[PDB]
Amino acid sequence: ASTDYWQNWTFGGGIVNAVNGSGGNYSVNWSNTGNFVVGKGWTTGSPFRTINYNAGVWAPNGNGYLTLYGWTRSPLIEYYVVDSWGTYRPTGTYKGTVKSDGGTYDIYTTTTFTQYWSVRQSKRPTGSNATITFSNHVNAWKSHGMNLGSNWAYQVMATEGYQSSGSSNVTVW
Amino acid sequence: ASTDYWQNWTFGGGIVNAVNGSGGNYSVNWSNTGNFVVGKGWTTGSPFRTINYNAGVWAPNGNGYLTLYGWTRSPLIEYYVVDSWGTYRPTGTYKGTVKSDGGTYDIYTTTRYNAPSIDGDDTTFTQYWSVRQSKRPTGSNATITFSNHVNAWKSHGMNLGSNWAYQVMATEGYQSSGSSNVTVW
Repeated sequence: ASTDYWQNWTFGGGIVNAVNGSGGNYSVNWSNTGNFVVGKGWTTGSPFRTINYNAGVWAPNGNGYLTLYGWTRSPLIEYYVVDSWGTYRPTGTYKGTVKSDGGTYDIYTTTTFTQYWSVRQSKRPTGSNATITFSNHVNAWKSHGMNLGSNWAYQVMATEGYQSSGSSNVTVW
Repeated sequence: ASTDYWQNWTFGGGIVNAVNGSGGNYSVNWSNTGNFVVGKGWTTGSPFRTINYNAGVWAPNGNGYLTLYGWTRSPLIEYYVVDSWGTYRPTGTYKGTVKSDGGTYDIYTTTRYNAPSIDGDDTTFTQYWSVRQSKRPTGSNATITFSNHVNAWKSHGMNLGSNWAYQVMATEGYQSSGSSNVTVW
C-alpha cells in the first residue's frame, strides 16, 4: 500500500539524520542527547490495518525501538507494537499476551494519559518482509480493558531513539 | 535561545527535502508537494515567547508560508503568524489588525473539521491567523513578539487554549515547489 504520511519529531539536541526516501522507504542515523520518533505511514490510522515492512538495517547502539506507533483522539491514547529494540526492552504494567505474525507479544500499559503496548517477547528477526496484523493486537488489548479512542489519528512504522546512537533503514507498505 | 524541537510533517507525494541543521538552523527544498509543515522551535509553546529568526533564503515557487505555527488544547486551536508567502496570501474571516515588530498584520479566523473520519461528526476546531499585510523583508534578523498577537486576538474574543503544545518558526507548502533556509532562536 502507498503510505501517505512522513513524520520526524526530534526533541532536544544531538544528531538525528532522518531521510524521507522514495515510496515507503526511510532511513535514520542518530547520535543524541534527546528523543525522536521518525516513521512512514498513514494519516488516518485503522484498527484493521495490516502493516508490511522490511527493516533493511536495524542497528541501535543503545536505547531505540522498531515499532508500530500511532494514536487516537476521543480519548487520547498513544499505542505501540514493538517488534525490536536496543539495550532496553520497553515494559510497563503487565496485562497479558497475544500471538500474531509468528511472534508472541507481552501486553503492557504505561502512564495523565495511558499508552498501550504490545512488545515482542524476543527481538523479531529483521531484513525480510514482515507483517504486523494490527487487528490481532487491537482485539487482544480489548480483552484486557484497553480500548482505543474513536477519532483515529496517524499510524506509522517508526524508529524511536532515546539518548543514544544508531542507524535504521526501513521500508513500509 | 536554544530551540529544543524539530518537526517535519509531510503529507502526500512529491519531493520534500527537509534538513534539521545545527543549532536553530533548518532548510527545505521541495517540489510538487501535497502538504508539508517543517519547523524548528520549542516543545512547549508560550503566549509570551519572543521568536527571533533569519530567513537566509525565502524562495517559494507557488503556495508556501513562512510562519510562526503552533497548537493549544482546551480548546484545541491551531495558530499562525505569517510573515511571508508565495503566490497565495492566506486569508479567512477578517477580525481586525495588529501592529508588531515593524509590521501590520490582519487578523483572521478559519475553521477545520475535527473528525473527518467519522460519518455524522461535523464538529470543527478554529484556527487563528495573523497575516502580515505585505511580505516581510528577509535576510536580516527578524523578531516575532508573539504576546502582541495573543493580546490582539484576545481583544477580538479569540482566546487560546490553556494546554500548550509545540511552537515553531515554520515553512509550510501546498501543491507547490520551492526552497527555504531559516535560523530560529
